[PDB]
Amino acid sequence: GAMVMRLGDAAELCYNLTSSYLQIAAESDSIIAQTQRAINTTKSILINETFPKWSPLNGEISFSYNGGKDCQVLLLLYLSCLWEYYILPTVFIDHDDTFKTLENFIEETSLRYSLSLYESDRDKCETMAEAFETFLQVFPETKAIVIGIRHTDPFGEHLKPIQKTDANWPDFYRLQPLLHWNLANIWSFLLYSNEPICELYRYGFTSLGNVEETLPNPHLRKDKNSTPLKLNFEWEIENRYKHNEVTKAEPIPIADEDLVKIENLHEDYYPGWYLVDDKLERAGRIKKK
Ligand SMILES: Nc1ncnc2c1ncn2[C@@H]1O[C@H](COP(=O)(O)OP(=O)(O)OP(=O)(O)O)[C@@H](O)[C@H]1O
Repeated sequence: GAMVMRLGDAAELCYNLTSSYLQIAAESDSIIAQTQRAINTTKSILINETFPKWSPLNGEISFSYNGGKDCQVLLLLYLSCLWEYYILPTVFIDHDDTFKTLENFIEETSLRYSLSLYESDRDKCETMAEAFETFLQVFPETKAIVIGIRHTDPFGEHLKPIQKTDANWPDFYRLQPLLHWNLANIWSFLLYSNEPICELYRYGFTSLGNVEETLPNPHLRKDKNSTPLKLNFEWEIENRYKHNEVTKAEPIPIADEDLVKIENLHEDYYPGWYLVDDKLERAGRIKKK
């Protein structure tokens, strides 16, 4: 059971769930309404500003993919806009310290969505720019790369939806259609989509840095003596997009090695979607000097 979809079927599903999200009846001051607005801006950027300039079909555009929450939301919206526009080269820079659950997830979703995955060499000591230069050598026709970074992410401040790479990178246009999204919008859309998400989030992770530094978020630690946290995504979860027989998905449990690490904490956490404050998204970290 590999939950595999042909690319066209994956695109059509994504178009349907995104359209379905947009049809949710919500109050103007709600998280869902804000998310619908964010989706519209993202669609406009892709359909109106991106696709007419760079062809998503011939290899001009590659999709920067690392299996995280930003990546998956952008992938679902990108697939939606491909279907909308018409009716998948992907690049992951691998590291020696990536969570096994994330590695697994990247592989599983590459299968699920019929992606064409390129991975850099996790055993080569190199910068991201250097890894992308090698990637350019392999795919010299690449003009643009889709990146799901948000303004609230580190180094997210001075970015624009369409922006050339820095001087030390290979020469491409960065396509950054998710900049205006906030953490709450990411969770709301993801939970509603009923698509598989990296299961580390379910255990209290709000970011996925690396195996040595990242911990479940201390703000999400369960304690009899803390005010219990409220869930802002009850509707989305309870009314999540119902899939047909072709498109059915199931979560994939976390890697054995990661469950052992979580169990070793002897502490339980609310899932990551109990966090909606962007300022605390990377709070789950080992104390370093
Ligand atoms: N190692 C990588 N390989 C390919 N793309 C990457 C990589 N790291 C970041 N990116 C790109 O930058 C965007 C930001 O992802 P990042 O993982 O930095 O943010 P996030 O999803 O908010 O955090 P997390 O994954 O820790 O929960 C991603 O959507 C992806 O497009």
